Amino acid sequence: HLPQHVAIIMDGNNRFAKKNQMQKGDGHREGKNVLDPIVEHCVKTGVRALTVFAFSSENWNRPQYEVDLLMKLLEETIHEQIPRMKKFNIALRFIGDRSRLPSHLVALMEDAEQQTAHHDAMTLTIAVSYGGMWDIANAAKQVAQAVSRGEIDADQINVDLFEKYVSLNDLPAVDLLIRTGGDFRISNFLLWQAAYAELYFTDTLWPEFTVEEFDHALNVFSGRER
Amino acid sequence: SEEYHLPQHVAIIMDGNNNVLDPIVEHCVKTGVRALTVFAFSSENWNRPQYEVDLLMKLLEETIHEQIPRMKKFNIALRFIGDRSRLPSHLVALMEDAEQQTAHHDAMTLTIAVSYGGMWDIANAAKQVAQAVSRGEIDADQINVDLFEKYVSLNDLPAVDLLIRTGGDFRISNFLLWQAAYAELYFTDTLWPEFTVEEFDHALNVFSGRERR
Ligand SMILES: Cc1cc(C)c(C#N)[nH]1
Ligand SMILES: [Ca+2]
Repeated sequence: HLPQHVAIIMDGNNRFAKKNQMQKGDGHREGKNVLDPIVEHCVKTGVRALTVFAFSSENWNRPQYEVDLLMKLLEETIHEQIPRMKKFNIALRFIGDRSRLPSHLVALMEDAEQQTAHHDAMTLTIAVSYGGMWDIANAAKQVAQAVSRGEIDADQINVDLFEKYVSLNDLPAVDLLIRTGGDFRISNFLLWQAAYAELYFTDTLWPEFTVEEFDHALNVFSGRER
Repeated sequence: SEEYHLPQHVAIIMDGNNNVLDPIVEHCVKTGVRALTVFAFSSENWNRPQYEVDLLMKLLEETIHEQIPRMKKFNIALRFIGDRSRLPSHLVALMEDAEQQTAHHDAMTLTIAVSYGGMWDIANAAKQVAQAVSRGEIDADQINVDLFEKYVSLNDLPAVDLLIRTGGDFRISNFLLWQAAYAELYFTDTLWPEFTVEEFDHALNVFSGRERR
């Protein structure tokens, strides 16, 4: 059995830049291109959802030049992906705190989501200015606003009600979470959504990650591979 | 790597079962680990047959009674997290006695997660925040990570910085989702009944960087 929803923490970009004696942020540039063969593998295999950790709540405290580079790379990625989403019938979504993002980038994100919302072969979600803690607290805020409008009785808040307010609630739960780069950490990613996820950790750095290893991780989840 | 700092708060998923804890608790006190949180009984464990649930309730009662004299001798604080509404009345009264007799103890904090789930914990926090909004204590617009985190269990203790999972599975099982958001993860094939203080110490040293995986 194939995982219904795969999530990826794409770590090891800066380490790849130092190892291959590359320029500043070249690992992020090489890293952005690794996603296309994996997205195509997902749609051809039948994976219904893929969620990638592109920019965390914590990444806002990285050196400002890295933040600027990541915003430019996200803008470039969205433009490049829109025709690919249309070609492969993939719905493109974004999760995260949009208040912290550049206004023009939010406009581009809105366009991409709107133009691909009717696509149904797979859902590709890019987590931008995202953190599991932010997501959970935002869901708590929306539940409390509903209490304030008199729509919900606070005494009736439970797991089943709360789950409707967390990001990607209309998608299946994350059943496989991959982390490249060699670190054994969830790093504030999909905390709620990945509550029961199987985990796949690898020393392979993100710009070196292949479809063969991604497929191996899928087969480790199924039981096809050891 | 000149300074080797041990984790301030260790959490353990005690898997592989289908007394080990006592020397691990003593090792935390010896090495300066401030808190140890262990996953005893999950939300998911209520879905097991009634005779199994009854046996688990007996084991929990036995364990609490046996631990109270140790908590007093070593001056350790004993706490419990999880949904108490589902538990028997005499067990809840026992949990209350143990936590009240030891609440002021400062050597370390031992927390036992009973009828616990990370999702339950988070939704419980959302409920209390919403109740504060309904009573006019706060406006819903003030709800952010900084306010919300106060309502998540164990927020007065350091964040979980090391999470050990015995039993060989590489998976998340609805245990300290919020609290272990940045924790280093230690996975081992060792089954919980066979887990040693030597291996527990190895995990502490993998965290500090004194030893490698
Ligand atoms: C945050 C987190 C990591 C793991 C392995 C768990 C559990 N259960 N929670
Ligand atoms: Ca208001």
